[PDB]
Amino acid sequence: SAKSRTIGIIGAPFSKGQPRGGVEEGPTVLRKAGLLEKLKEQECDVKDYGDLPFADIPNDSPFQIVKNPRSVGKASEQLAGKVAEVKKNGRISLVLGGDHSLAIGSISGHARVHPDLGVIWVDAHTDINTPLTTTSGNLHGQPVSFLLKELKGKIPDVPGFSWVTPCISAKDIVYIGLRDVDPGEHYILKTLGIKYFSMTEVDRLGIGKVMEETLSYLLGRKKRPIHLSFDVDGLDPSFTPATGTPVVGGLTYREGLYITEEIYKTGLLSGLDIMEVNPSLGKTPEEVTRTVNTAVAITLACFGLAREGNHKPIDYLN
Amino acid sequence: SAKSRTIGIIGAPFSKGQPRGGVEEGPTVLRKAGLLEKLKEQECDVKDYGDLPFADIPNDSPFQIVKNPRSVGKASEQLAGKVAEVKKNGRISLVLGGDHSLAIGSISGHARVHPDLGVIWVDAHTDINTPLTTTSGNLHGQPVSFLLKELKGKIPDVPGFSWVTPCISAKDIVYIGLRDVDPGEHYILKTLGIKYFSMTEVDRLGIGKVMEETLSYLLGRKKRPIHLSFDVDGLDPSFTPATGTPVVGGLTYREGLYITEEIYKTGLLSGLDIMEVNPSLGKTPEEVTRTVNTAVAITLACFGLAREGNHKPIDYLN
Amino acid sequence: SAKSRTIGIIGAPFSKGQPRGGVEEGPTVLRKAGLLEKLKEQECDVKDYGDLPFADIPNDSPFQIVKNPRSVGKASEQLAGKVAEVKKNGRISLVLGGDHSLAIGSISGHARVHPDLGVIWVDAHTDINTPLTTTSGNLHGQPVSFLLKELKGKIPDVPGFSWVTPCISAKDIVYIGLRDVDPGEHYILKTLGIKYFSMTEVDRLGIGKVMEETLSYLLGRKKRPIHLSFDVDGLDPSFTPATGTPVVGGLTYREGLYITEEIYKTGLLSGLDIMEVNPSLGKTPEEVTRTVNTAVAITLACFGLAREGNHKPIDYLN
Ligand SMILES: O=C(O)[C@@]12CCN[C@@H](CN1)[C@H]2CCC[B-](O)(O)O
Ligand SMILES: O=C(O)[C@@]12CCN[C@@H](CN1)[C@H]2CCC[B-](O)(O)O
Ligand SMILES: O=C(O)[C@@]12CCN[C@@H](CN1)[C@H]2CCC[B-](O)(O)O
Ligand SMILES: [Mn+2]
Ligand SMILES: [Mn+2]
Ligand SMILES: [Mn+2]
Ligand SMILES: [Mn+2]
Ligand SMILES: [Mn+2]
Ligand SMILES: [Mn+2]
Repeated sequence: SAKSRTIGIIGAPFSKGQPRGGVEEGPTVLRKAGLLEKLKEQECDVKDYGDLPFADIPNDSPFQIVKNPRSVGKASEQLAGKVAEVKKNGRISLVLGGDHSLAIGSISGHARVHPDLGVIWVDAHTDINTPLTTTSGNLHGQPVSFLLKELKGKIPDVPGFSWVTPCISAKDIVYIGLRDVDPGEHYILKTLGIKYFSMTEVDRLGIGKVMEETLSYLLGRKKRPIHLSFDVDGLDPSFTPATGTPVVGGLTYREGLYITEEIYKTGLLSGLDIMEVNPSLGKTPEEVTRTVNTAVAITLACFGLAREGNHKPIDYLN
Repeated sequence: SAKSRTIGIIGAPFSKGQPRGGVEEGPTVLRKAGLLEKLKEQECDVKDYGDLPFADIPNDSPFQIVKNPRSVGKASEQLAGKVAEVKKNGRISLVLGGDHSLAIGSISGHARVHPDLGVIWVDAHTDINTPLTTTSGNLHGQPVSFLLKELKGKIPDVPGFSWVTPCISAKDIVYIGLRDVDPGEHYILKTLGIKYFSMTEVDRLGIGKVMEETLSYLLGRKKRPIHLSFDVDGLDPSFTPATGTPVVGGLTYREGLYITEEIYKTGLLSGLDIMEVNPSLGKTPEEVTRTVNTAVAITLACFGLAREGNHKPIDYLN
Repeated sequence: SAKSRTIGIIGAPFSKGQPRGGVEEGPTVLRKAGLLEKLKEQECDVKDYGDLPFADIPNDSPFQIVKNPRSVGKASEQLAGKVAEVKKNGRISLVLGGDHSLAIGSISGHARVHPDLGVIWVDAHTDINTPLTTTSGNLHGQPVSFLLKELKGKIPDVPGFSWVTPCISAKDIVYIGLRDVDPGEHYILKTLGIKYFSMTEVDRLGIGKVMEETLSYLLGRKKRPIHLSFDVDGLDPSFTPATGTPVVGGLTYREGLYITEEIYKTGLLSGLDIMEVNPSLGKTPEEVTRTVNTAVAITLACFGLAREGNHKPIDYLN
């Protein structure tokens, strides 16, 4: 199969990056929906690297207000090694989350093989709080801070994060779908000059112009690998309700498919994160199926599935 | 009244073009919503040509996998004669469906009077499967193939389709709202070079630019009659749920109204089809009423109803 | 604090401008939602002037078909005095409605202090029916007619409105979200050449271009105070269902936030109306909460709440 359709599946059943239980069941419900089989039906070379075993760390004391540091740190350390392994074998790493703190591991691991990578962060939130700016102490709203080179010296010695080496610069990340940014996070965003397309920007320009500008900002000089970190809460709760931090007025089902269809077309998708799917937070079983089916569709569009249609290189009329 | 508001209503109670019963009740529920009365209030010259009597054909054996061949062929032959009769009487033919296989008859009948006509196909699907490329065998997903001049020789001698003569070229049809295109259908779409606006194009350009490009492509060279074949499944299941083949991430209620308002504005709407309203496939009676009201509003916008308002040619301030 | 964040809240519990009871509870439920507390958390200087006493006007027989003329007239006259008082204190007037007939008073009072003001009218309706063009006789669909200079000699001597002097020219008002315009209203809108952005224009251009054009049309020649008269029915009934006159295919939550975010950014918002919130017209208790939460979120965006985020002028990393 083609470079853009060669995949390495990594299940990441991890929840300790946030307090709401159930997000660890995210790979399980995505697998049950037949994601792996649906990718194979779409001419993909799928290798399953299995679901990562995250060992329970007893006496995991908090770093100030920051909850479960050793658990989050080790989970990302394990994921970093696994992403790097998948990348070394010439496959697009597909991380099935699990909470977004795992993006520390997913982006770090990918950067060990592809240091020149560009990040497209589709989320309602920036996840750029430092262990000092954070008000919740939930590490799922902190992964970008640990990854940015400009925030070196601003990140204190947090237990379980000694292995982390900042791999991405402020100029190498683009946000799409922002609508709930903390004051500390908004300060970082402005002072570091990070490129972002909040809901205000999406409303102003349209998803067409947003994607045009996103890809031109990262690829303009020359072709480079693309790491798409997709948080399902980036999409509106009418499409993805079964998530931990849902915010109204999000990206539509159509806009989400548009972002992913555009990234596939470049043939540069190198790393992918499908995060914050929480099957225990659906108000009805239909809300759960709706979130999962939306997340499956988002993933299928990243690896070829086009709304205009798809066809094998054969004569259907002969 | 004006040419753009002179209508000839044709009731098409037919379901044998697909296996889901209830789509034949479409004209009855559309009439019960007060469609004819609502049009007359909108300064329209409305003439009811009645509901076409489609006689049940016994021992109608399928051609390979193609279900009910004689029944579909006869229903479209009856509609072809009726549309032509309406068109000769200087009226805009309004076909109330019924499944989309009737479009063979509606377009063939319209083409007998106006051979220079252009087709605007609003649907989630292409309906361009040939009797050989089809996997389901349902003729409602096959009308474009029978009508296209480029597909002559690929269409075998299907019983009851001997009257069918290809009336339109690949260059005379524009699709709007595509999101579920079969591999065989996508092959035909690309190799014939048919102009299309799938949900990806709608998201990229916006419905404003989609309509600007659609009308410029078909009416650019010279003013030609417009045939609008509107499948209710073209619109999102949140607005048209009581339909046979619903597909997520559809055209909004607004976009649907904008397509129809822009077509009215040209003063070239010559043929209209309101297809796939199945009043027995709505989960609740509210879902049934929602589909019918959306279908009614779409039809009203085709014959003058503007969201900015409407006024009679009199002084309201006197 | 900032001029764009200095607020003077005016509770206008008035319903006699329409026949549906409960709209008088609009300032009560908006307060209960924590509007004042939320505004104060957004660095706003908030002064509460309380709910205006609308002393009963019994034996208020109709003027032709026009219902409750003296009650509407006096409620607007009293509101005008209070808006003018709030304006003289150097605060942005925030009128918590109540039905839209109160806009007669809100705009008149604001114009006494700032006669150079421009109006942004966010509604599904024009509310430009004269007491002679109105078919319902409900004064909530007549405020703009009493305010427009060009309609002088066209407004009959309605009891309770002798105090009214037209304060805005046809060229100083912009409509956003129109989809239910009466024939009499459409005649007025087109003959006076009033700038409007009906749902057709919003679909054609996108909310980005709509706001760019709206603000250029009003502030282009010279900078002047902006009066935002926001009817909650301007937004789709999927966001604001607890309202008197709901119309399908409305402005999205995102579009409403975009309009209000763009108005704040000018730093020229001087008058604001949050109208037609009716807590007694919710099909379920959730529909009531949804409307009030949408109305609160719209108001927060008018005074600084940005989706991209907000931060205090302090070093968040130190
Ligand atoms: O915990 C925090 O720092 C929060 C608190 C307020 N709401 C959000 C912004 N900052 C939340 C993060 C959500 C993480 B994620 O994008 O869902 O993965
Ligand atoms: O039967 C077929 O050929 C199908 C099968 C898969 N889903 C659709 C695309 N091709 C269906 C057509 C629906 C017809 B109509 O647009 O609803 O009128
Ligand atoms: O009463 C009238 O004149 C109406 C009648 C038909 N529907 C509307 C347009 N004209 C209604 C006004 C709604 C007022 B308001 O924007 O909700 O404040
Ligand atoms: Mn996230
Ligand atoms: Mn998030
Ligand atoms: Mn169809
Ligand atoms: Mn269809
Ligand atoms: Mn109003
Ligand atoms: Mn209104």
